[PDB]
Amino acid sequence: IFKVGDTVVYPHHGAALVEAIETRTIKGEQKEYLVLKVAQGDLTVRVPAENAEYVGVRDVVGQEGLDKVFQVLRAPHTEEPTNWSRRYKANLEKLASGDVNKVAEVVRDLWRRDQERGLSAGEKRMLAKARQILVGELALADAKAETILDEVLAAAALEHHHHHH
Amino acid sequence: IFKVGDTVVYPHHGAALVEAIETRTIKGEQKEYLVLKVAQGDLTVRVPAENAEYVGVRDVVGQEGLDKVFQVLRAPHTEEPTNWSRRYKANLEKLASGDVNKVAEVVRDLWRRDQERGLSAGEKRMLAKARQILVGELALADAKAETILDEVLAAAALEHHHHHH
Repeated sequence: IFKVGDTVVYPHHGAALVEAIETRTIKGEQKEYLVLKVAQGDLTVRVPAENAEYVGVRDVVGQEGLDKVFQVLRAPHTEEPTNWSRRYKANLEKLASGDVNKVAEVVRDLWRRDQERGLSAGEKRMLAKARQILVGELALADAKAETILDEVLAAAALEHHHHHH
Repeated sequence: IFKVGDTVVYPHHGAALVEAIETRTIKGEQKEYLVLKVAQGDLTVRVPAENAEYVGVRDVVGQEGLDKVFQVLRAPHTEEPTNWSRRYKANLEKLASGDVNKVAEVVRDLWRRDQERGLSAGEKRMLAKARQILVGELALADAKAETILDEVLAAAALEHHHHHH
């Protein structure tokens, strides 16, 4: 489909924080607006509450926790053990860690391996499990929200982000 | 749903440009990757071509044209004629202009009026028409792509973006 010079709409997914809610009466009804901190404070976006179709993320994670997860999934230079066993054992340790950032590394590495060379049976089952742990650490206590979240995270996992300002 | 302190995933939609396509052979198959210029050159994202589910945008518009349209739709300080007739006549002129930026102003103003106070019958029909012109100026020569594009533009229209770096 794509060729050099093509312009597309890219969804730069990221963490946003509700810093304020504005209530207005427009005659003669109540209207609520979210004031969002997005891009780590570089941008304020104000959006109607009823037109805010965004997946929520747990408070223990927060804006910084969520942006960190995105950074991990989008990390371009990864170091993966070449040998299956060393790699499997390391990811096993990561899934048992309780650190969402390490779970993200597993999800990232395995999604990329899947599209690149394909997964072994155990690796495929590991990916199914890691994705579910990651979503579980992030999503609000909903199955539709978890599906959307899983898609967003999977797409991020495939992306290498290079920052140059 | 939402309250202050809540963290969400915000899709910061924007223009991306395919600057390069990388071809790789991973034994022993061909794999294509897009090298995207996103955030006006602040970020490079590299994504597998087969996993790039992005709406394309016409070349006459381009990356700068597309980002401009987003800026217009997200403009927070708008000046709209209070009187219905003055407002209607101005938007009529804009829809006949051939300038996609002016069409964007109509789409923006009417989406916001709709959620705020509601539209008159003529204004509602104007919005239906403006959205279709805007999509037509942007989309590739597909009805699924136009639907997604229309949703993206509508969501942008409702958003006030404040830049503070």
